[PDB]
Amino acid sequence: AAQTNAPWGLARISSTSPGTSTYYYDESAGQGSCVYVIDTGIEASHPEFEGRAQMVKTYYYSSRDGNGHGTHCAGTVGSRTYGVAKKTQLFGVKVLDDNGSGQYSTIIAGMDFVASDKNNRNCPKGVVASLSLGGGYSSSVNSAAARLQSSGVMVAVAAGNNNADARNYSPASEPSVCTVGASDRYDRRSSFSNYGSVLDIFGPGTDILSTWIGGSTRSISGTSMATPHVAGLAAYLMTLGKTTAASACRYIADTANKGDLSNIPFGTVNLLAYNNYQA
Ligand SMILES: [Ca+2]
Ligand SMILES: [Ca+2]
Repeated sequence: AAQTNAPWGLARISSTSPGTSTYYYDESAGQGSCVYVIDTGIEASHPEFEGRAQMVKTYYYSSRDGNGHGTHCAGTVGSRTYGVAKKTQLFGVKVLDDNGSGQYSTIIAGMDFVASDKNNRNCPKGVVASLSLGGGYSSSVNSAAARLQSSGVMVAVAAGNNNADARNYSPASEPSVCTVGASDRYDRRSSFSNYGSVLDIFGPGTDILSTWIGGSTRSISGTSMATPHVAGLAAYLMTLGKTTAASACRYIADTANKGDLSNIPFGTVNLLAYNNYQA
């Protein structure tokens, strides 16, 4: 399949080179996979989700995404137009309030929730969790992300937007999950992207067009935007049977575009998520 005039990030993950416009992807499109978007919620009624999104848990008064961030991330995972895995099932877990903030205890509870809830869902091709959030280092947050990964979920987490070593941020610093840095359309590390040895992979994160609340769309930037590219890619690859939740991060790193990025500090991987699609 080929989506013409795709958002640059989708084109980028299906190209060895920057600057293309078509997103090439296998038509399976993550069908049969599930991605939990642990964030401010998902506006599941957005037409771009095609009924494939649903809220499954909120830690606030409403399950509504009153912010947009979660909806945006979910759209990069799996919306029709803006998504990597256009046929995946999206499950929203609202751990962040409508200002985009959440207490670590709530974020931890949301991860534990996904680890259990997935056992109630039909996800024959596997389960991914996309965590476009983070704060300062917390062993308990890291442990929750590790538990979620151990439970059989492909956990992708944002490296953070501090232009600093992700070692000091969580869940970015949890080694066992897939810690995602951000790149821009010119294959530069995004100016805000964290870096460091704990990063596993980069994905498109600067000027990412996706869904927004109110049935809208907008372009925003962050490692929060790169993370769902990787989560979606994992779902897509898991549906193709190329990898499993436990190995998807390594598989994505092994199959990434290598050395394409600039402004990567020594000791940080120079790996950009790539679907290796061949028509
Ligand atoms: Ca290249
Ligand atoms: Ca890792």
